[PDB]
Formats: sequence, structure tokens, C-alpha cells
Amino acid sequence: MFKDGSLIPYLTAGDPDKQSTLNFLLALDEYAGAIELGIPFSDPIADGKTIQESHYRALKNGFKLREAFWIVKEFRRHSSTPIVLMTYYNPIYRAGVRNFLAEAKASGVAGILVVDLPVFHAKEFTEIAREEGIKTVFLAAPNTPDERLKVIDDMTTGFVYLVSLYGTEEIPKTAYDLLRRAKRICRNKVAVGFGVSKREHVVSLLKEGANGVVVGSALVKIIGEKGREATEFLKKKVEELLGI
Repeated sequence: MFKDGSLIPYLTAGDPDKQSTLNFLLALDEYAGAIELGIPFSDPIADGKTIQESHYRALKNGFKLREAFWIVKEFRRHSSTPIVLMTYYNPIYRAGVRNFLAEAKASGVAGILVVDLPVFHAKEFTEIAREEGIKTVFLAAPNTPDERLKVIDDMTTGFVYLVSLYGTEEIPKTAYDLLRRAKRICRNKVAVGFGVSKREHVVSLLKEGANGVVVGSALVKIIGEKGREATEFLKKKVEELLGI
């Protein structure tokens, strides 16, 4: 979904509020190959500490599901950078898969990543996503075996998102091994969420074959600290990571 060498910011919708999120997106767009917008959830058990706290913040401040769509829709007026909605299944399930995906599209979403999509539902979900015009993004962690990477690559229409709960401050070996395995298997492009915090991380990861590098925790850490005034600090952290 993005150019090779792309940096992909991840932001939590409504952290600290929907207007600020929108502001952060507009400020980072010029460096983005694509953007992951996370829908906060009460039990984000698949995320690392930093991102989990951002979900807590967003929810405490009163985030409401469709505000995520408001954000995408407003962003669309200014830019066409691909946006991938990242969510837990619960919200989608409760709202009705097709309804959600349909609403997602109408607002401008290009792709969707369902963190904990039950395998039992993968098939129908992907079919509906295709019908509704939304590209799929599936996640794989270091404990994902080659056979599953393949099943994942065959269902993916957007890109494969490789993650590492490991944290770091070096990229863990197990993260690199996942990347190496994926490139040897995936036809789709792959993006990596290995918690980059330094310029050397971005350089290395792209050099090792990542088509794109997601930058989430780094960005979210500044937002948890600066609140609405995070903007400028965000632009500096991305420039730092890009060597500019």
C-alpha cells in the first residue's frame, strides 16, 4: 500500500482528543508513506505498555468509536495518504462487520487491521472486506511459524504487518528473524513494528528488507507527555528517524 522505504506513523485515535489526533496526522503526512490509526480499546492486551496507556488516555477522555471515522474523513479533505484503521475485533463485531467496513470505506479508510481476528472468522471477514473495497492487513509476531506466514500472505491485500512485543535498546534478534522469514515467504509488502527509537533502527530495518517501517511507540510516548502540544515534537522525532 506504500512506497518502499516508507515510514508509517501509528497514532491512537482520540489521544488526547480527536482534534489533536487530526492535527498530528496533518503535521506528519509529509513524511508518511501510509498511516495506522488505532481505535482505542478497553483491553489492548496485544500492545506494548506505551500504546496500551494511549488507549487508556483516549478512552478516559471519552473517545467514541465513530470519532475515528470523523478523523479519517477530515484528514481526507487535505490528503490522500493511505490510512489503515487498526482495531480489536470487539468493536467491529458489536457494530456488524459489513456495517463497520462499509462505514470505514465511506469515510476514506483504505485498509483495516484487526489485531485479534478469530481464525474462525478470517474467511468471511476478508470476503466482506474485499466486497466493501477495504484492503486487509494481517499481523504476525516472532512466534508465527512459516506455514502461518504463508496463509497470512495469501489472505493479505494490503500488506503484512510484522510486530515484536519484545520491545528493545536494540532490535531483538527474534524480530530480525521474523523479517528474514517473511521476505523469504511473502509476496505482499511487509511493514515492521519493532519499536524503533533510533535512526539506526530505520536504516537497518529497511536495509534488511522491510518495505516500510511503522513508528508508533516513539510518537505515542511524546503524545502521552506533550498532550495537544505534541505536534512539533512529533515532527522532530520523525525527521530524526529519517535522517533529516
